[PDB]
Amino acid sequence: QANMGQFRAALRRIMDDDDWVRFGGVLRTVRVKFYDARPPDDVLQGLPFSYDTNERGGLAYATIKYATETTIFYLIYNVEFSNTPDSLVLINPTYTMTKV
Amino acid sequence: QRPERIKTTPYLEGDVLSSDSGPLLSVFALQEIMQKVRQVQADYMTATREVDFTVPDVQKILDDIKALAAEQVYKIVKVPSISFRHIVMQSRDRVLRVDTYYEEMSQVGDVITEDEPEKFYSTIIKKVRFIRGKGSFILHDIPTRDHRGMEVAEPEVLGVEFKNVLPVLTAEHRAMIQNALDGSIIENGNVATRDVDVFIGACSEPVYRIYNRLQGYIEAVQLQELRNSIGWLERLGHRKRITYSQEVLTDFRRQDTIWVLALQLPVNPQVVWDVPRSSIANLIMNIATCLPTGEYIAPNPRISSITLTQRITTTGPFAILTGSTPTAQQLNDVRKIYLALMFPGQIILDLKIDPGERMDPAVRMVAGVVGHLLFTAGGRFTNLTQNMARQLDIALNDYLLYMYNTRVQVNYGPTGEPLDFQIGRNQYDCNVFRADFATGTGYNGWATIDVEYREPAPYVHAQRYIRYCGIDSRELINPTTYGIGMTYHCYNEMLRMLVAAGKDSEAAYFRSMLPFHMVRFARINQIINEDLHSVFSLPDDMFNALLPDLIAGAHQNADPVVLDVSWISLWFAFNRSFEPTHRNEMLEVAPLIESVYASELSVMKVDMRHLSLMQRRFPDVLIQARPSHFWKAVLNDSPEAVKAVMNLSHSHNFINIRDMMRWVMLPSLQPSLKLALEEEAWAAANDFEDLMLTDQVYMHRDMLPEPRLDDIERFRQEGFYYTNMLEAPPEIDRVVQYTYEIARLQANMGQFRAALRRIMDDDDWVRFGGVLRTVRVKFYDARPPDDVLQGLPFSYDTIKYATETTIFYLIYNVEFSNTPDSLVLINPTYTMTKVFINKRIVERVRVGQILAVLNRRFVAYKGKMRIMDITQSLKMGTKLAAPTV
Repeated sequence: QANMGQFRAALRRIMDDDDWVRFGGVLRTVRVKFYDARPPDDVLQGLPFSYDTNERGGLAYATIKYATETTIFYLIYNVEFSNTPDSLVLINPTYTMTKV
Repeated sequence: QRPERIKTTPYLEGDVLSSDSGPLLSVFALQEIMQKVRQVQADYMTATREVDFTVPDVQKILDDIKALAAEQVYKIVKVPSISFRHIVMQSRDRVLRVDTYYEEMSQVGDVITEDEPEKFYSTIIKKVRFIRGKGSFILHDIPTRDHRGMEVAEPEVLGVEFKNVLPVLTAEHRAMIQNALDGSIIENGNVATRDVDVFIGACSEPVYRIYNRLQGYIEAVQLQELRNSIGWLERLGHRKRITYSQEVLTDFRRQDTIWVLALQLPVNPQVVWDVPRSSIANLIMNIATCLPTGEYIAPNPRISSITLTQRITTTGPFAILTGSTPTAQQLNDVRKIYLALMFPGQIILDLKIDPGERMDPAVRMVAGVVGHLLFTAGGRFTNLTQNMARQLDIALNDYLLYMYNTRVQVNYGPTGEPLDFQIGRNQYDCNVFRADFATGTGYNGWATIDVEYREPAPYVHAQRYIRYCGIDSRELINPTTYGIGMTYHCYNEMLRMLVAAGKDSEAAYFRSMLPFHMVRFARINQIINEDLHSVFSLPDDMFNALLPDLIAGAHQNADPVVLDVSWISLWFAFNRSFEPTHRNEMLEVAPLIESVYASELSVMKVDMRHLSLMQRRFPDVLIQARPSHFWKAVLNDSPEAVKAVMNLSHSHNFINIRDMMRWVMLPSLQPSLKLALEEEAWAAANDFEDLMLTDQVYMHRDMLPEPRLDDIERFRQEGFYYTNMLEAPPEIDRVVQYTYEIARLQANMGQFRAALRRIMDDDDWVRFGGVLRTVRVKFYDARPPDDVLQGLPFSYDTIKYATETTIFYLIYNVEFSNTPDSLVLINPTYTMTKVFINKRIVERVRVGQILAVLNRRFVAYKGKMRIMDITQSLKMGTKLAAPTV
């Protein structure tokens, strides 16, 4: 798909159809984390792969890797008496892209 | 990281004795070859021609071959060269149109003479190369202009020069020329997304052929050919087990890039192996380009002796030999032995004899045993000559019959040959250890399959697999038997015979050392099968024919190289193992070198093949010719690195004309862009009127015209001129044909001039056909010297039949102060020589036909385009995103 230049489009189409993707079949080291506030974007939006392209001597090259680690996190919701009934609702959702 | 080198037990751990590599060994082998011939010709009286047997620098030669692949045979220009120019006379409406191509063509090369065929061949070669060079160009970013809503081309790109004509023309003619110039349009110029510029211009036919061929080659050779070459490179890399990076090559192409690929990487091996007397050079190149670097490893000391207590230790049978150290000469002999082992059939060994050497007698007797286990002596190939096999058999005979312990029973046979006896109480028969090259008994090939065939190889001419001692390289990863089960037939029989002869300590030593020996031969098998695979490998049929030709004593086109070693070098080589550590530095760039060499060889062969027909096409020019003449003429105009590669073993001093002619008629060739352009140039050059050479030279008596100047202006408007160019050949009923032989016979008998005079008084013609002649063109605005008007087609040395002839055009200029009969003389001025060319080199045209030469279609790339050369990208270690099948 990178040879035909359709890897990103195929992944976007699969994500928009509400499907699931599994990259390979290698064992992955698992980490466990605990949070009480919104996690950093590395944990939430981090993709399990890397895709780079380079142009050298009139020819185009591509490199693809799969991540060897994954993490499991637990998010604790803390509220105060000053919060409003709509204090947590956003106009657009916040996306997370990993399930174990 | 290689699993073959992982060691789990200390058995295969040894000290590092020395190290060696490929670039060292190639020079070493060349020096050892040349020193032998030097010494042999020094010792005995020899009658031969002088040859200096020097050794060249292989590394610089390889570097020059690499640099040869970066040179281009095309160039990029903005405008084409001018093909037509004009000469303005006193007339206001008539000019002379001159095709320049013939004008620069007549000045290229030397003057043709019968007495020097080599210079004739050189002149033809220079003319053909000039034709090829003149036409290999690409147009890019031409200048244009807007005109009444469309695009037109500038007058400077049209390829014709006419600016000197404009001032003399009238207003109507100037307007007509301007309109005709403005009519030169750019094809579909109002399209914004255009990619090329198309227009009509002027060019000569031989140049236009090359231009079209280059344009077509650029159009056709693209992505798919690159994919095929990279796929073959991947197959070779899988054969050689290289490591790949993670990035891969994608088929994406930018829409402003034009690729140029001038070499196709799969090489025909027949081109390389058809070069006469080139086996040694191919062997040297294989060593220099493919052999890895590594170390020499000694066996573990614990194998020979064991200690039970502090003061109690077992003694070894070869303590004096295992304690010795080699000298420089003995190390060189060990290197020779390993070189012979790594190239089966191509290098064989013999015995060196030095009367000044003093050594213990036991060394030869031990080497007798060692040589049987170390070498293969028949069946399919051999590592050694029949004489050395005989000497080893005699040494083994002497070793077995020397009983320093209690004696054993010996029963001799009737025949007096060595090893003709039974030994021991079980009466072991020692006749099986005498050499027999037909069956291979007594050596490593005894009852063993040495050569195997498997799935097809990346190089189509070398399919064999070598399996010394019957062990596979896979046995180091996935064994077949236990640790005590590793054995083969010859070693087992040798152990049995050693036991039967009463030599138990030696048998125990060899039984301990057997796994080390088999692992060494597994490493050698891997090196041969993986690292050394190249186009410089010997073809299968020659390899198969090596041994029967040696047995029968027949002539060999691939005669093996013979090297001489000493006795103790065999023992030193038995106690070592070569373990590669790094791969050759030139492994990834070798196929490009091979392709460049093959393409240059093909170009040379094509040139020589085209020159070889000249004598049959013109016998009277090349009476004193030889094939060696065009051979030397072609090699005088070839790259130096290719000649250096061909002349590694000084074969250029010893090939005869039969070898030259048999090479010329071989059909194998290697395609390339340079070959295509050269063949197109030769196709253009098949017509010899395009080389400004002809044999349509006539004599006839004519006088220079003397016109009447009754009206100065009316005469000026004519554009009067005179020339010796003929419009048509003269009638056959008035031409007397002469040949070189008849003319020279009549000249020796002293009656040629009378015959010519008699013919001339009859107003007839004489043709001096049969020999090609050099032709020059000159222009004159005044009365020329008597050298050219009275230039005869021959000269007196005996005569010379050929002599360069001048085609002259004489333009008549008159002034207003000229009397109406001023040019009339009392006696005529004669001219004799006329030429027919059948080309329109010079033509008188009206000013309305100035732009009638615009009849060639040119395709030019726009300034946004980029032209890149991708030939350097052909390297072994790259991977495709979508592999080719």
